Amino acid sequence: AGPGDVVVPCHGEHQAGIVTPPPSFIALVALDLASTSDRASVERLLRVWTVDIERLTTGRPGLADSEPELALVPAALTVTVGFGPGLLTAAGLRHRAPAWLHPLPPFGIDRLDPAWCDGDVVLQVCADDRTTLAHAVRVLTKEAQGLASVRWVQRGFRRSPGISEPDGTSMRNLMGQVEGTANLDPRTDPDLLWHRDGEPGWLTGGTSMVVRRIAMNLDTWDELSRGAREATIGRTLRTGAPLTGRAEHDEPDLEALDDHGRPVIDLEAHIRRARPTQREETFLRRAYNYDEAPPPGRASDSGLLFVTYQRDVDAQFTPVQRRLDAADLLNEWTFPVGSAVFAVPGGWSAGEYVGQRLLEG
Amino acid sequence: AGPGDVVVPCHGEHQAGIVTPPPSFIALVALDLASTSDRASVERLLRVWTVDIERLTTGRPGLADSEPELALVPAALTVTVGFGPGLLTAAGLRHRAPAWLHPLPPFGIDRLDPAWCDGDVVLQVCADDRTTLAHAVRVLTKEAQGLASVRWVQRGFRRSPGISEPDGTSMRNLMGQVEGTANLDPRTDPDLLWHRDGEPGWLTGGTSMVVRRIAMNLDTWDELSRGAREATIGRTLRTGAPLTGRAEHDEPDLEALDDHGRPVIDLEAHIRRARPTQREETFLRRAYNYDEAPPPGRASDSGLLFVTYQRDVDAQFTPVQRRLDAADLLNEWTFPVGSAVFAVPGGWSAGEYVGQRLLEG
Ligand code: HEM
Ligand code: HEM
Repeated sequence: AGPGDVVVPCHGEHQAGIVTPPPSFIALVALDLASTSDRASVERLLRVWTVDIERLTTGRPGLADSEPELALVPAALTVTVGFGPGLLTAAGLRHRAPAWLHPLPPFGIDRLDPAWCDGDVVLQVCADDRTTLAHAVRVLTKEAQGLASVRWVQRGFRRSPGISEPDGTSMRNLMGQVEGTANLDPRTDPDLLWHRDGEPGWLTGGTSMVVRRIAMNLDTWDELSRGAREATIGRTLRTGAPLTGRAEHDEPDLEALDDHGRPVIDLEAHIRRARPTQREETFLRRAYNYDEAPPPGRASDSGLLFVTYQRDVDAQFTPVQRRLDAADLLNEWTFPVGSAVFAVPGGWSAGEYVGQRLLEG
Repeated sequence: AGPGDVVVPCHGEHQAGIVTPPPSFIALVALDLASTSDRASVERLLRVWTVDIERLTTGRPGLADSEPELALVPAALTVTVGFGPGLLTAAGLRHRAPAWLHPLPPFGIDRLDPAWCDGDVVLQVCADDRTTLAHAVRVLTKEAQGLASVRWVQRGFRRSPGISEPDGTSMRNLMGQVEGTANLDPRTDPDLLWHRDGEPGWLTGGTSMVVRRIAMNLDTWDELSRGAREATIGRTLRTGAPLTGRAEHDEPDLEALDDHGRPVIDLEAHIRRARPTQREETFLRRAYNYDEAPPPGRASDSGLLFVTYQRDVDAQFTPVQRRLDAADLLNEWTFPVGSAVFAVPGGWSAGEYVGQRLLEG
């Protein structure tokens, strides 16, 4: 009857937690395989995780679960499994690596901290309840004991269940902006998200995942007028409308000039520079806010858990990231501190296990 | 109407966020005053914070608030202000310090990390939404820039709004236990929470606040059977009933023996050792779960944000803490890593400011 009772099916053509409507909370858990790891280790790990995913997501305790009462409220729990290149190396499956399974190239804007970078495998754990999420993470982490150890955990949030943004907007970030308006529609453009026919065959129903941890300099952001902040993005903070429109969902008019013949939306405005240049230069953004205990001598450690899904990182994401590196006003108040690329297996049915089509050989 | 629309009044005989039903999220922000601080600094700080509290809690932007749209959803926001000894020192008011305003005495069980200890002032910021909380914390922190800097921030959680525990229980902690059953009732025993007539006069309507950051060794806790975990506390994990009863709210029978003449609830069981020995040896527990990104070698960094409120720390809390130090089975799987004591001013009305009765002189 309430948001705690919601079960999201973990079985299908695709893994859940990608086109699944984003719930309130996320923990991205990157793990590194043990030095002893081989194909058999990786297989066992994926198989024990499959059991725990099928149980936890239906509000049943996991296999390595000593706190069953912490499992009984599923709260729309999803776990999405992604493989880093090191997993394929350790399994002896380099020959099955897609061309795009590698770190993003370096960019001038990068301030990458290796402790927020890479990972042999990732669990994107999402739920509408923080206790449910804490439990799921504890169970999945324990299950991997001796097979993989935690490399990093990035925690993020949106509004709570039953709490919609001011004026029913998509998501508010900690810069105070509306985020998610002009996203990839996987109902119209499924071929730009989902791997179908191509090589390698094990990625059928699967995708690629990018995680950029992008810090917001809120201290310098505070030095900008409202007008300068809106010019930076090309959309208003109140409604989330383009500078040229009245409502959130109005099409930005990138041809529109002011009385002096200057573009209304700046030549270096985020949404101009980030816009698709070709059909394929788009991706499913599925971002979350992060807000940490601040470091010595600062008020805040806030930013964006920028998670994107696309068929091919190199063809779809990287050309956009490369265009923003070259020019984007937003780069003056944001900086990437973490980068990770993962291959996401397709879904599975009762009796299968996640990544099975890969570990066949 | 939804949980986002809820306004908790910040005006009354007492500060809100103490007897206010606990909402989903908490951030305790400890700040340290600058060395150059004086009575005028402290007064200004409390006055600018009073404005921000009155605004943010009613879903209006703060004074130093450049992200107003992040303020529009109050989500039951409360801010509770506590003063550490250093605030009274800095204001030239040591002579107004109650006898109990000092760090707790040291205990054998203490593993206190100075970075989680003390603070000249604390903001307990509570809300049913994490974006609302992140915003409030950002506004209050910015407002103190040049008067006080952040010392630590402890973040915690319960279940999300509209999400109740399995079988309508009080709160589940990350040991999987029911927490909050045998708490101080301030409706029956208000004199054990609230300072009324006594010296010092400025604490009328006020209280004392203890924050213990208590780490859970979940790795060693996992080595215990269900029976051993229940024996440790003296209550069952499923229902939260005493070992001697059937339901959560049954009175524990501490005289009850098994067929072998052993006490049914262990002599060193948490709820036996923690029970009041005298009427005054009780306090309002208002605890939250903490779950951090784990340190390099470990699966989890989980524990309890143990926040308590009482008229007098020395008379009420410390004798209980001292009895648990002497013997408690739970001490084998928990350890305190942070300790802070604060004096909590009484409430205020439209046109007053928090702590005004102190800064009079
Ligand atoms: C802190 C970092 C960032 C912030 C605060 C941010 C914020 C925003 C905002 C406010 C919008 C407009 C609303 C929307 O359509 O979602 C937007 C759009 C977009 N952003 Fe970002 N963004 C950030 C980083 C990135 C990065 C690194 C990329 C890299 C590819 C990216 C790609 C996009 C794209 C493609 C759009 C849609 C543009 C359109 O077609 O109108 N963003 N972002
Ligand atoms: C991680 C640390 C701790 C855990 C997991 C924990 C857990 C619990 C649990 C499960 C209960 C039984 C349910 C209830 O009545 O609340 C309880 C009761 C209690 N705890 Fe703790 N506790 C911890 C630390 C402390 C500390 C440091 C104190 C310090 C004074 C304390 C004081 C109490 C009191 C007074 C009760 C009620 C006892 C009664 O009258 O039946 N606890 N705690």
